[PDB]
Amino acid sequence: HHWGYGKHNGPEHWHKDFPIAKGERQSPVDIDTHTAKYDPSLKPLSVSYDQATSLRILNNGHAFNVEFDDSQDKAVLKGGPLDGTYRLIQFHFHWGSLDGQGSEHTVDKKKYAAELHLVHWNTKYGDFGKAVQQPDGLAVLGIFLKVGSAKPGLQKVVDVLDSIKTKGKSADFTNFDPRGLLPESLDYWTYPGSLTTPPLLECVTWIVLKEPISVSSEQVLKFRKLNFNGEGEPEELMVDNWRPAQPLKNRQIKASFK
Ligand SMILES: CCCCNC(=O)c1ccc(S(N)(=O)=O)cc1
Ligand SMILES: [Zn+2]
Repeated sequence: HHWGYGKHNGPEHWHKDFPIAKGERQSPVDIDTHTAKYDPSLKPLSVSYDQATSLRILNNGHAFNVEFDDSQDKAVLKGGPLDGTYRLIQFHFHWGSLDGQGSEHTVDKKKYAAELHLVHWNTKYGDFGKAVQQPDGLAVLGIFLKVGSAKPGLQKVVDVLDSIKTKGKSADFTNFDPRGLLPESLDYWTYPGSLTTPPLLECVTWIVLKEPISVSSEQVLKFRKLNFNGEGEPEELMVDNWRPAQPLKNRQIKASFK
């Protein structure tokens, strides 16, 4: 009863209620590494999460979000292609029904099993709801997950998923340190794009890390046991909650590394 990922309300249908779906700066995209241009003027990213204050985890019927206190300049992203300071508000993942699909961005048409999105908003706009109406309002740090060794820093998220199995369940989720979800390198590609879910607003500077993190098959299985439906309703497993690659059109993807 609204948009989703099924055959009847999935990404190919979104344009009917969100005509920006066919706009000029939609996300995600395929990152063609033979075409992305190294840009030695790009600055190093500064990811400052030491004071991050997580609050809550919520199943919103499309994914689960871990939300942070963003009332002050605690956990912020600066530098790289960005001007000024972007505050962390929430992170979530997109993932597949099988290990060979699930990421939203692709790298040379390669799909990863999942992708983490750490969502931040530009403090010059005062609040998140103002920021999404601006073309430089958000910065989303995207990180690929490949199936491999377990990620210790993810285990606290995987352990709480039982408690938010269905749409509209939430649980207290404090003292969670998002630093534990970062790879070793912060090398990245960057391009101007959009939210990858309705309302698909064209307000995001994408920063996509080159190095994936590794998660175990038991960890990603736990994501796949979540439900899109609410309690009581017919069970629909929360899998394949990814939007496919959208045309790059007149954009250039920049690499921070050569
Ligand atoms: C008004 C916005 C309400 C829907 N909300 C979002 O806040 C949103 C944030 C990040 C993404 S994503 N997947 O591109 O990181 C998509 C959507
Ligand atoms: Zn996302």
